[PDB]
Amino acid sequence: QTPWWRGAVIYQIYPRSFLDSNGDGVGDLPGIIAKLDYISGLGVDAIWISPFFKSPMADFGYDISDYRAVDPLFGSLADFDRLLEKAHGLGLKVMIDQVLSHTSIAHAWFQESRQDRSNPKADWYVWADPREDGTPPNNWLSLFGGVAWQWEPRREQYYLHNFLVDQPDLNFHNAEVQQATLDNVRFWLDRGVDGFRLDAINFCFHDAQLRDNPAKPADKRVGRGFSADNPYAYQYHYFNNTQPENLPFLERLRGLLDSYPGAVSLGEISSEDSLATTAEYTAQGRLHMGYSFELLVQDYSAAYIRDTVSRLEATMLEGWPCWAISNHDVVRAVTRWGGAQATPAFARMVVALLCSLRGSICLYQGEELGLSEAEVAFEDLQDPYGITFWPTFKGRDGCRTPMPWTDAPSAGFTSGKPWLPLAASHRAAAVSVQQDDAHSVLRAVRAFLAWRKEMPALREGSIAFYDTAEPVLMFRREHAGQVVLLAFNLSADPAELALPAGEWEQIDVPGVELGAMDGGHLRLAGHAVVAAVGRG
Repeated sequence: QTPWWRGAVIYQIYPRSFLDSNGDGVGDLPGIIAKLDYISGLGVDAIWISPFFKSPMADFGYDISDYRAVDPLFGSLADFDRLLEKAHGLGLKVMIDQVLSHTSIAHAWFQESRQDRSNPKADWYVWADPREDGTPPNNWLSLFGGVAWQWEPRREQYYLHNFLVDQPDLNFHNAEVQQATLDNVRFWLDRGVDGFRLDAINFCFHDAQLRDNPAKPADKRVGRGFSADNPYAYQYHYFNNTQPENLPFLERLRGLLDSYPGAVSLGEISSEDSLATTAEYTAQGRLHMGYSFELLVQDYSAAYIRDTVSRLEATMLEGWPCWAISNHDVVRAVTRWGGAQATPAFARMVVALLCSLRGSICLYQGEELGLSEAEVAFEDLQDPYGITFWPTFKGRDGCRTPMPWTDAPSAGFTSGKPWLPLAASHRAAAVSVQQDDAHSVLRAVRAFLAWRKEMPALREGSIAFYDTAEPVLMFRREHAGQVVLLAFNLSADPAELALPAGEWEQIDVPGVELGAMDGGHLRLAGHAVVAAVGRG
């Protein structure tokens, strides 16, 4: 039969900001354990927990100092084991982040490597002599600001960091690094985890020749996790990441995962051509799925969504797609796509729109509540990315403010002072509030997900788009003789178009505004959805 992850809805938890269970203002693993009943009650198929491993928190967990340990800020390894058991009991699968491409500077491996050029781990990180004039070896810049090379006086060499100075890149050309990486993944597989979200998976290998990246003209610059005005955008990223040698390494990773039937891999993939790289990385015998930033950016239109999903479908044959519209790195889609005054109708519509595309789905904590982006004041800024680029890019704190459980000042998230302040917008839309109003976003999302559970064409079916003029996105999902037409109004204004050829019958789609089809014409209010079945 078809794997559990094919079409699954994955709930991304950002642990720092989900539920604080001991009053220090920072979410923790016992808070997740306490809300596993709520998450299961959403109707999602799995959770993905962002990093909770031992970390100085310079990149809030993505700088890992011990790959096999839980940071005391979040709890203990025993806490994680209990979380696994409880989630499996409710029928949830549990995926965790794996950050394979770089470590914290505080990692024992880097503390050893950096000491001299001769120690047993000297070649485990990406070390390079200065140029003859003392400067970094090439023109690579960090995504998070400044050059990608940091001086180490103990070696009279630079080390590479694509991300923060505190995140030195591992040298995957080294066989011992590849083996140690696989062994760490095996450790978590041996605790029973169901899979892994693979952070920055195309960054594992760099070009050993250290070739300069070519310049990219201003009219070609396109941001994916970075602004087109970030200096990083001024280069074609051909040599600092996405190297051919990563392909046999993925095949090693997959071989390991094959030894644990049911374990799944989901790569985070952002490259010069993210869709093409996703297709290559999910070819047979490599990663099971990948997601990219293509639906995580400003572009929002029927033309854009149709063209993006169509190009991936044409490019990716053997892989299974995975789509997301919000996560811990981007402005929440409700605000990013809906604007400053996005209505709850828009929130419910965009979640149904996401879950009606072909592929597995990542749902970020709070999308089920329809939450808006927070406004983080300068004095509250935590994310180094935002501190570096303030004020033209304000960083990622706006989507990392705490989950609103109740409408109290602390929103039930913490008994102390939260590490980031609650958006005021959020406590008016808290879980405890939406849990009562039967017209809330939360109840509509649960209804849509339970409705989707009974529609195999939405979960496994193929997809085919109609060439519609703006603002309607219309397509077919098809599985097992069943065919399902869906039409979404992406605008807040009413719209009308001719129903496509064939014999179609309207079925009600819970949770979203209902548009009407009469004879051969469809007319949808703002952010309305028509779902029909093909009777013929």
